[PDB]
Amino acid sequence: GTSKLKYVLQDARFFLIKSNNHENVSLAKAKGVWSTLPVNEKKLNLAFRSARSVILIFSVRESGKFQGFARLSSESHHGGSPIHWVLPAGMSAKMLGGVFKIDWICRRELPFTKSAHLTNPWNEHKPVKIGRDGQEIELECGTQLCLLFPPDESIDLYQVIHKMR
DNA sequence: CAGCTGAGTCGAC
DNA sequence: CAGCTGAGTCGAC
DNA sequence: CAGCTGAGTCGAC
Repeated sequence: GTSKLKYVLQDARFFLIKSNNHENVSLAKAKGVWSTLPVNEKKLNLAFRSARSVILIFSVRESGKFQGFARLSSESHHGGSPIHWVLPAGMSAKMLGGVFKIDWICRRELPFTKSAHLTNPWNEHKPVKIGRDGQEIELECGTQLCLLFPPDESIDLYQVIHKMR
């Protein structure tokens, strides 16, 4: 039943996350962490402090797909275990220094062809697949996008819901 | 001294 | 059975 | 997050 997913998404804020490669998204799924560029990092830290849930919807550049979505469980933190990100040309470790903890809600993929009917009113009513890293998605649009994902049987939402209450 | 730059897709060609 | 698909840049948005 | 960018002359063409 979608009621427990809908619970997590109530009053949430939604952000498109773009990755230059697949490897860092697979690493994010294995380790439950994410790092982003500094302007987006500050925006996510601010959203985490005020929003009931901050939802990151992942899409690898030029893949034509979303690869899943996750909920922020902490602000970004520096120091400790350095994440062995695969750095594309022009990307540095210091560029991505802050590490967010995230809890995956769905790790299954959704191709753009199945979201062709969803438009984001916070991006000129363009299709939700249109956007740069950190593009905010309006509440209703982001909710419907997350509900389009097939259910992920490898996900138990207990830990997420427990830390929310 | 401060702002930019470094994780957009699409169609034409 | 045979053809396609898998190593284009650019500007609009 | 850090480095760059924003007060060179000259000769070939």
